[PDB]
Amino acid sequence: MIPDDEFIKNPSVPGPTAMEVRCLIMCLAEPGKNDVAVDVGCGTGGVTLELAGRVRRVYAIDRNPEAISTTEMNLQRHGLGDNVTLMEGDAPEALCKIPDIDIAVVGGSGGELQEILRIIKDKLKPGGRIIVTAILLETKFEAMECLRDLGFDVNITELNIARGRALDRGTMMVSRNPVALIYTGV
Amino acid sequence: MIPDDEFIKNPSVPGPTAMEVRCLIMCLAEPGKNDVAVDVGCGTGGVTLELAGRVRRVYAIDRNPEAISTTEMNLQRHGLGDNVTLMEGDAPEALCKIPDIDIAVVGGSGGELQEILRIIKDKLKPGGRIIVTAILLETKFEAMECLRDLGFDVNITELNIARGRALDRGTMMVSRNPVALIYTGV
Amino acid sequence: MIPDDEFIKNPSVPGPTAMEVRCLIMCLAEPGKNDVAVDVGCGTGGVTLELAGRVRRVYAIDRNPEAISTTEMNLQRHGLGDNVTLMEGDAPEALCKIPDIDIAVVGGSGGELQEILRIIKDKLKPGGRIIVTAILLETKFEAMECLRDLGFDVNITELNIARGRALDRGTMMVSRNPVALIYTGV
Amino acid sequence: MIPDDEFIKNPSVPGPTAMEVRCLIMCLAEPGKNDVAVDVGCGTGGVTLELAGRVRRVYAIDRNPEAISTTEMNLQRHGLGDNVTLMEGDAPEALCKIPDIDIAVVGGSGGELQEILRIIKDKLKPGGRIIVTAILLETKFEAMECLRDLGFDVNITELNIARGRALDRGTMMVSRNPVALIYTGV
Repeated sequence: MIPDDEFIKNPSVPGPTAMEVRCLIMCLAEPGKNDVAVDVGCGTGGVTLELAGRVRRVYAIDRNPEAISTTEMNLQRHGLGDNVTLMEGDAPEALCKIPDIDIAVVGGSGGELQEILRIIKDKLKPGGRIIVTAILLETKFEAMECLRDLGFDVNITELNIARGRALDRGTMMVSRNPVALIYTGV
Repeated sequence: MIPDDEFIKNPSVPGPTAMEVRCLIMCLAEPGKNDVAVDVGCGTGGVTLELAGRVRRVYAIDRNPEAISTTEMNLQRHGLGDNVTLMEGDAPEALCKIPDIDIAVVGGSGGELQEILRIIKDKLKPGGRIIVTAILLETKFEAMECLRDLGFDVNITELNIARGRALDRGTMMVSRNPVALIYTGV
Repeated sequence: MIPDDEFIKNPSVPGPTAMEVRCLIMCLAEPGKNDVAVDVGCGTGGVTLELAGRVRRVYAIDRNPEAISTTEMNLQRHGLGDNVTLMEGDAPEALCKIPDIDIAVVGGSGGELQEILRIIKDKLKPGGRIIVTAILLETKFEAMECLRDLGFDVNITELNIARGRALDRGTMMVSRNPVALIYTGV
Repeated sequence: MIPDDEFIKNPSVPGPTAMEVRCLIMCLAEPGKNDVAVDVGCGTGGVTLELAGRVRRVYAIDRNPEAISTTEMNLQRHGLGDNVTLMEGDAPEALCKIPDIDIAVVGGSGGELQEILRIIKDKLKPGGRIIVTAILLETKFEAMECLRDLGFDVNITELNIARGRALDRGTMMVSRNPVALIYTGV
């Protein structure tokens, strides 16, 4: 999989999602070659890149123009993007213009999490999966609550990752901020 | 991916490796359909199962007969194993009888880690990858050291995973023991 | 400090709080010899024992009779308890019958967290401290929210602890479930 | 206890040790008012400050002059230091010039960990305690090994701490790098 260091970064754009998290998102999503996926809040394009090479169509959404731009660049550098529809603008509006989906990954909730999830529920193909990426303590709670209130069986996994950094004196373990994945049953 | 609960367990056999770890091993291994892989210390068969459905040939090794047996069962229950060669007996001896490999995953080091790694280095095809699973503090150190002394560029990632358990009162987070992955460059 | 293994346990009573957590609670509480403290949901008595030997008076509350019982026992085995008032029954009622407090530690929220916190706010002596122990994801959120809505400056710290277990083959790290401490400014 | 933010920091000097770690070091050390303690690799002075206000004498050692300097400053700002002997220079040499000790905390091993521990073993008063702070993977291993080879019963505890950071959108959990504490029996 593409490591964090091989991504094009931008100051106003957060990400990429740590590779270890992207790895788990892919496993929970269970991407099929005929699946249609949406990535709400694509940021640097980490999740978009991985999905792109595994499903039929990927719709990448973000309010931040810089994010659409960075995702666009990372897509090209790795020769993907032919099956990716980039969409700038407000998440709720953009989601209304999209076909039904098999996989929905919601990163930057952008405050409108509850609305985004309701909309996503109305477009979810049977057997579809929703995966919410949470950095804020409130998102972990809000996501769990919404998904349960929309009738899904909800689960949550928190990851704490430490990678070794080679120093002269030795290998020191460097932490990544904890990331929680709230996901609905398959 | 196959979740931990859908595996056939045995008392004298450890595992399965937590799904989140198996997920990362697969990502680091970058399994190609024409790759030959070896799984030293296959245990319950977690890694063997995942590799089986993605590479050309998998050689699963373990000293413990119960492990070969459990791996065998889990393979059957999921309709895999046609491309898996099970091998009971001492790791170093078994490795000498195997073709050259593209991917090597070393779980249960079984004390002979240093020797196993040397042997694996002599059979690694160019561009091959080695991934060592460490539970013991000594294995983390020893693996790092050996691989470096064998001339590889070594990395290490520690994972701390917590999964939510639905209780009546609410969702409590339950921890998994930390697991470290020591891996060589691609 | 008293280690987890030197506590008398009971089936229906959770605890003791991991020593590493009890250690941080004591540090955040800043127990003075003339302070009056309340321990809501005392469980096995871990926090009660530590406070007992450092403040003037400790009021230990729990609905579960077994818990009051276990706390009672652990208090005796360590020769403390002269300055501890045990109180069985519903937390909100019991809190109404107690003097004003300098330190309040709330363990087993027992569903009535919001009410317990309001009450505790009305009895808090100036410069007092509140520390909420959270195991459930909802308690972390609810505590943060209540305390903020009651006008306190709120903080949160999550601890993930692993202790080494000496095995014949080596030292394996064993995890404790994550525990969060939500506390108000001093 | 003194929070991380109330310390004077310096570029070339690492620390302060996270408060949650300092809290546990104090608990493992069990500082008595008549104890003599040594802090090898005092850095910003975190451990030195805490020990200062609890034992009879504290000998703070560090090769880095800037560290001695920073510790000196933090001591003053909190009105401590009357019972602290600062010592610049190479750890092994400095330790030879100190009285026997009750408590020894070794932070910045500075490569000479093995020698430092040997020396410390020869000056440890009966019932004395040694606590080694490890950031590097190699130190965790080396400390465990040395202390065992010097005849102590060794233990290890790894802490992963996350603190909440109030943002407008909510409270995001921010991680601290993992820290291991290797300590000998009391």
